[PDB]
Amino acid sequence: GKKVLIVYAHQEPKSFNGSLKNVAVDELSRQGCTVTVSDLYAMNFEPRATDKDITGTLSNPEVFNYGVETHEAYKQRSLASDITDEQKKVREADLVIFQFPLYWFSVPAILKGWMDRVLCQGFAFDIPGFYDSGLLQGKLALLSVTTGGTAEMYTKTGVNGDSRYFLWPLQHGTLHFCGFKVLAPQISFAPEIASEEERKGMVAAWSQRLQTIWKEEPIPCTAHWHFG
Amino acid sequence: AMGKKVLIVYAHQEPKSFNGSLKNVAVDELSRQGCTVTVSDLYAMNFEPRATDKDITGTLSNPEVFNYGVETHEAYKQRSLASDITDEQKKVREADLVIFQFPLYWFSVPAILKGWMDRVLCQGFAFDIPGFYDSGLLQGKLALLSVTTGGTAEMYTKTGVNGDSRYFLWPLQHGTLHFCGFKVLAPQISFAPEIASEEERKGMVAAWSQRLQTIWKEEPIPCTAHWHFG
Ligand SMILES: Cc1cc2nc3c(=O)[nH]c(=O)nc-3n(C[C@H](O)[C@H](O)[C@H](O)COP(=O)(O)OP(=O)(O)OC[C@H]3O[C@@H](n4cnc5c(N)ncnc54)[C@H](O)[C@@H]3O)c2cc1C
Ligand SMILES: Cc1cc2nc3c(=O)[nH]c(=O)nc-3n(C[C@H](O)[C@H](O)[C@H](O)COP(=O)(O)OP(=O)(O)OC[C@H]3O[C@@H](n4cnc5c(N)ncnc54)[C@H](O)[C@@H]3O)c2cc1C
Ligand SMILES: Nc1c2ccccc2[nH+]c2ccccc12
Ligand SMILES: Nc1c2ccccc2[nH+]c2ccccc12
Ligand SMILES: [Zn+2]
Ligand SMILES: [Zn+2]
Repeated sequence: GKKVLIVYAHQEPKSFNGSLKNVAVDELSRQGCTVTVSDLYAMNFEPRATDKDITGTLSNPEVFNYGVETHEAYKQRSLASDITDEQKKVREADLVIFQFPLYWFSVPAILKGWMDRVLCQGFAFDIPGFYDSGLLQGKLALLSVTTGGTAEMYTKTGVNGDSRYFLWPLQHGTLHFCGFKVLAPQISFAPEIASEEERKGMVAAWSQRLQTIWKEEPIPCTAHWHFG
Repeated sequence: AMGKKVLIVYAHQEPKSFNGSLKNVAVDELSRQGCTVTVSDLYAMNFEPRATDKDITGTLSNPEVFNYGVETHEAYKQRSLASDITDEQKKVREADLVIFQFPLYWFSVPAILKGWMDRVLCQGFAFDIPGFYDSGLLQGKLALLSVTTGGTAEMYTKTGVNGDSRYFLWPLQHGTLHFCGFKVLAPQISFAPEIASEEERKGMVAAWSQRLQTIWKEEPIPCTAHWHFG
């Protein structure tokens, strides 16, 4: 009985991200997993980190510090319900898949806000309690990314540099920081110019991999797997 | 000559914050020099971070299947992007220097500002095909990240826990700013104001004030895959 959370950030159901998300739902479910989906755009998820994220009264009214206030709110069960809803989903998940098109070598703002607001201190990490000692230890995480740029453009000698440059902030900076074990990202390069067959090739590749997903080795997340 | 233009894209909730202070020092110094300074205070504007179909005000080209990149590109051409987007582009178009002032969130920009990049820097406006990197459409403009961090300077080196700072900079400076044709000036990184001594804080403010005095004469950094990981 494995739980899976797919955090999904595309505006369009009939999109290539959309298909990757659907396949993952279908395949994983077929194996007896419980798959929950956070369809950020459909939820019209709030990306701004504001004082409205605390329901209670503020630890300090005159000066607002988002980090400090959300920390306190987490422990005191005073965070806004949309945040706590996500946290619950994350908490129960054995695996968290992030499904998104690359925007500016990163996640779309709506998914960046989910990270900013959901992964708060006390919940995803603490001091001490980060990187290997992070609070979400024991959970698995996979980035499923699509790109406009082709694979060659994402090499050490392409116009974009190596892909591990855009993976760093998310995989090390964010996921490893919270204690996740990061599986190899799934990157579908340039589906928009790919052919019908290659697109299906790509969707098929994702489907296949998901079959044996729970047997995979977490990548060694360090400053040697991304720039060397 | 009185009046030459800076846009500060500001991403912090609190006026009395350290970021707030850095923003006011820039406004004050650049104004003292006789520059026009415009500030997009994103949180006060309640700026919309989400890339959605509400960003286009015409009839969609393909209503049955929404493609954000395609639709905004065409909207840009029809001059029918949302006014919030179009207002930001006006500010970018007129500026000679764009400063982004923000606290580091998850080795990157706060979502509200990520939304600004997503929505404001659309195809046809900031880049095209051809017309990116060296031929980016915002060529002839200066850009500067002014970032505050939770981590200490030592924490952001090769041997520190967060790795070299150049890794979190790469996506912003090369992937976004260079891609758009900006000339990128070296980042101002103010490390850990929250836990630094009152003395270290004032120096960080003074150091920023001082750099701004000759900011226009500064040489852009070499935007190279060797500038971040070599
Ligand atoms: C603001 C912004 C910033 C961006 N920044 C970057 C960047 O920094 N780097 C970069 O490389 N790119 C960037 N891009 C481009 C972006 O990443 C790609 O456009 C995106 O990943 C495409 O994914 P998609 O789901 O939208 O593809 P889609 O447009 O949905 O897919 C294209 C085609 O695949 C078809 N398809 C769907 N399902 C199947 C199926 N199962 N099998 C057969 N075909 C199928 C669709 O019908 C469609 O015709 C950016 C885009 C925007 C809008
Ligand atoms: C969701 C989230 C994610 C984060 N991710 C990261 C990350 O990936 N990496 C990382 O390193 N950090 C991270 N942080 C920490 C964050 O970057 C820092 O908290 C932030 O940069 C501090 O800047 P500030 O303006 O908010 O500080 P403030 O708390 O506003 O300032 C600290 C002190 O400076 C004082 N001050 C203001 N003006 C002056 C003045 N003119 N002269 C003297 N003192 C003054 C204030 O009074 C205050 O006491 C994250 C925080 C959050 C909430
Ligand atoms: N901002 C970008 C795009 C926006 C709309 C459509 C395609 C895009 N491709 C990109 C490729 C590399 C960097 C930025 C890109
Ligand atoms: N991911 C981080 C944070 C997330 C939420 C609140 C505060 C944070 N401080 C950090 C300081 C250093 C590195 C990562 C940090
Ligand atoms: Zn790591
Ligand atoms: Zn570059």
